[PDB]
Order: sequence, then C-alpha cells, then structure tokens
Amino acid sequence: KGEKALKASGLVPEHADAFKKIARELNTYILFRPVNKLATNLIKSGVATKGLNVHGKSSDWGPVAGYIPFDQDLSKKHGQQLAVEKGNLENKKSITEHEGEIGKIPLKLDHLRIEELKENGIILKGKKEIDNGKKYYLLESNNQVYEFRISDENNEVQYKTKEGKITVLGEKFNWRNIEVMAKNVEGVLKPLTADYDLFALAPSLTEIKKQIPQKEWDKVVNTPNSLEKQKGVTNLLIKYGIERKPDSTKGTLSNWQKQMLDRLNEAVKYTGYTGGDVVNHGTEQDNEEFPEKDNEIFIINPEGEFILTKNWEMTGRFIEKNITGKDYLYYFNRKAKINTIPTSAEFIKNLSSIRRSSNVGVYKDSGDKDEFAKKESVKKIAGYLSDYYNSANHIFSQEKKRKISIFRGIQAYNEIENVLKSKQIAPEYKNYFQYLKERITNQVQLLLTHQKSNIEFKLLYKQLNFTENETDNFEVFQKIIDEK
Repeated sequence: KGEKALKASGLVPEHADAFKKIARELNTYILFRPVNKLATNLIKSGVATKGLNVHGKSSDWGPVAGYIPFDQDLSKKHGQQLAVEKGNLENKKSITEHEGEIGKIPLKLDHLRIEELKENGIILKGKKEIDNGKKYYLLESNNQVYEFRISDENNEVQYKTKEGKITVLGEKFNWRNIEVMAKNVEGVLKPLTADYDLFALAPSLTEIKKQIPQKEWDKVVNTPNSLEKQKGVTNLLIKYGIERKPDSTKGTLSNWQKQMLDRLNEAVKYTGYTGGDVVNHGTEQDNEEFPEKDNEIFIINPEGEFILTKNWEMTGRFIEKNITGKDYLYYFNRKAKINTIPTSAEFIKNLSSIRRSSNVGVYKDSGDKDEFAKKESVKKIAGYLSDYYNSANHIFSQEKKRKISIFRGIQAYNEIENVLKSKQIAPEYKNYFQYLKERITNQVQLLLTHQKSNIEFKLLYKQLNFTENETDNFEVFQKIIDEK
C-alpha cells in the first residue's frame, strides 16, 4: 500500500506515475506482474521487448539479465538439465515460426552494464584472459560453470564456459556472444527482453456503459422484470467482453479494452520511455501453455496508490473486498482452493491434460450417441461455470451476487451428476470428476456460511429438483434464501 510497493518491486518509477493519471481519468485498477531491477535497467533504456514467441523469463543476476537470450543458461532456466536445452530449442524454434520480424544479432547494451552488478555485490570480476589482439576483460560470477566476458570498448558479452572445466548443458564452446533475435523496427536494433507484464485489469463499473455503447443500455432500463433485467448485462457483454483475440502481439483483450491498453502504454513515452510496446501480452496466468500462480501482485488503484499484497489469502480477501466484494468489476484471469477452483477453460485444459496419459476416457473418437450427449452435457458445464466468475451480479444487492454465484454451482452439479450418471467410465476422468464434485460442494458451503442461510447444501440440493427451467427453479431457490 503505497511506499512498500515502490521500493521492493524493481519497476520503473516514473511510468507507474504515468499509469496513475489514467486511473484518476478512467477509474481503473491496473494489476501487474512483478519484474526485477535488472530488466528495468533496459526498460528505462528504451529497448522494446519480446512478443509471445519464446517463454523464458528474467534472470535474477546479470548484465544480460532481463533478456530472452540465445542460450537460456542466462535466464530463468538456471540450474536445470534438459530445460536449458528444451528452452534453447524454444527460442531457436522462434526463428522458423515468427519469421518476418525475427532477426539474428548480438545484444544491444552499453559498456556501463558491467558496473551494474559491481555495486550490487553479486559477481566478482577476477582474472583477465587475453585474446582477439586485445587486453580483454575476463570476469567470474557466482556460478563457475558459466562466466561472462564483456569487451572494454564494445557492448558485446562475448562470454564462455571455462575451458578447463565441463559444461553442464553438454556443449563445448569458446568466447562467444549471445545471438539474441531482434525486433526489426524499421531496421533499428531492439533485441528481446522479458516483457513488462500484467496480472489482470479492472476498471470501475461506471465506465462499462461509457465504453460499450449505451444504445442497448437504453433498452435494459426499459425492462420490467429484475431477473431478466440481468439478462441485459449477460448477452450484450458475452458478444462484447469475452470475444477475445488471443495473440502474440499486444494482449488478450476485447475491442473495448484493447483500445484502452495502448492509452495506458502511451503515457510512458513523454516521461521516460522511447521503445513503444513495453507491455506485449497479458497476465502471469496468461501463459497459454501452463498458468503460473504467484504470491506477489502489484496494482494501482483509481486514486493513486501502489498497493502491495503479501499472500493470496490476503489477495482472496482483496478480491472479496475490492474486486468482487465491492461495487466494482470482476475481470479476472481466464481441495483447498478456497475461493478459486480453476476456470471452465482450464477445466477444458485439465480435460485434455489427463487423457494424454491414457486412452480410455469419457468421450473419444467414436460414433455413439451417449458419447456426444456427454459432450452435450459438458457444454452446460462450461456455460454455467462462466457465470460463477462473472461481474454481472453486483447490479442488484450483494445477496444477488452470492445467489447466482452458487445457483450455477447447484445447476452444474446436477449436470455434473448427469455426466457421472453414465456407463462405467475409466477412472482417469471419473476419479478426476470426484475431484470436481467435492470442491463444488466446498465453495457453496463457505458462501452459505458467510451468508445468513444456515442450510446444509445436500438438503437444499434435494429441494431443487430443477427439470429445465430457471424462471421458477431459480425463484424457488430465491424464495428459500431471500425475504429473510
């Protein structure tokens, strides 16, 4: 909260103030991913970042740290055996995938980056080896299996592994640069740093009607029934909000919020930055191959504070006091996961990520009607789990928030049971579906205790025998809970 996030994060300080003006302007909480000081020496330098071609991260030490280099030994793959080559085959496969703007060049740097860690107390620069017809600056590090070598009058890190000892990757090479790919912006050199990232985005509720057109919002005010008045925030925003564009260029946002992020990334230009796109994709959990759960989350409120969190248990309160537990906006990242069981799309991710272990599953490459009806019944799973994590519920009272946030949890569990009411399905999914039914029993329970319901979940489930309707079988779920 304020001072404790500006000192410990390691970001650029003048640009977080440049994001602060739009927060007063457009009433937005702007979440962030923590990035270190070694990368933001390059962010304050004016170099652009990578897109989403390679997925390495920023090294904790180094004059070349913060980059996505050729060899991934100088990055987050530090101390791995095959991942330092599985990552080395990742950026070399970005050559033949994103070709058209991928180059091949030594890094862009200054000569004053060798004194960056001399005042940090990290690396010890020792003996000096002579080659290239020049008094050359050999230098050591904390690891003796990799040492840097930066020239005295150039910007190249012409490093090597020590030739008297063995490489841990398995290679054998002398004093050599990093051939990091470049962003060929009009031919100007700009190699690829690990990009300044996000964690989520959350404006106020007010700017929704001022961003998306209120020509249809003048028809939801002309709606008599309150339950179907909440259908006006439902279907108008399904075709507006969740119509993403997952790419490798700017960030997975819709056209009412993708237009807003470049406004957040233009206030850095006149106050320090010269490299344009410093934020090039979305969240930490918008790594589209696997999510990365964190403890440290940075955010600037609409009023101007650098809010620092400590654990997610505080952030699960900070979601349920500011993000979802307040008159605000829940635009999140798309058995003790006490508030966040993973998404329907991550259940779709967890669908495939266990059937690649064994063949026998729920529905396969077959032609039986029961297999596609189970595919038709998992269609209602993801469609109803979407309204679990949905900010279409604060329009009415906070009772109407928590009513529909478990009404789908009742409405899914019967369809979950109807998926479980099938043939003898193999336990790569059935025992995975026992993990499905137990936590959905748990999150409805904690909600019912925080509310004043005082009913067990299993008693209420046998009350709600909903056949197909929500026009009365939400109302009989209403009339059991509300009016008290």
